[PDB]
Amino acid sequence: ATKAVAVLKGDGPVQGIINFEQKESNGPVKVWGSIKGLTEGLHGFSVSEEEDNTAGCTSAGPHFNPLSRKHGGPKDEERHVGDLGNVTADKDGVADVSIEDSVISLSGDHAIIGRTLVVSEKADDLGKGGNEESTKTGNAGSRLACGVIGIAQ
Ligand code: NA
Ligand code: NA
Ligand SMILES: [Zn+2]
Ligand SMILES: [Zn+2]
Ligand SMILES: [Zn+2]
Ligand SMILES: [Zn+2]
Repeated sequence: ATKAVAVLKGDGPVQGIINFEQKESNGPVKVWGSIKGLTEGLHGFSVSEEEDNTAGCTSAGPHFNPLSRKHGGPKDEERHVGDLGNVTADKDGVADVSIEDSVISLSGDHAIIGRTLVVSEKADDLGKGGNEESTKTGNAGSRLACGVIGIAQ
């Protein structure tokens, strides 16, 4: 199996450690971990295309979209590879991530390793909003924390 870790950091209090695992090179990817420092409620969770400046949040933003699709929720047929929906933070600001995804991969031509994991200020509207921007980013507001998806050491 192949594994990765992203350490999420930003300018504010949001931080977390997110794990990835994929048993077969074309198998589902499991994603898990906790993010703290969030406001209670839904927060957009995505893989950005950025693979150069993956440290800050400044250069991230455009979702990883190697197949030139429109933005959607993770279970939509039409979605970016980087569209991982929302995570939910509880009352004391902790969101637990538990995702199984069929579109991301840690191997091959479009591997998410090296790309930037991002947690955002607001809910991802899953591409169901009333403007073109919904179909690009889901209108999830500012990026609160991000980090490179690195191969596990
Ligand atoms: Na960072
Ligand atoms: Na964009
Ligand atoms: Zn490049
Ligand atoms: Zn770049
Ligand atoms: Zn390609
Ligand atoms: Zn997207």
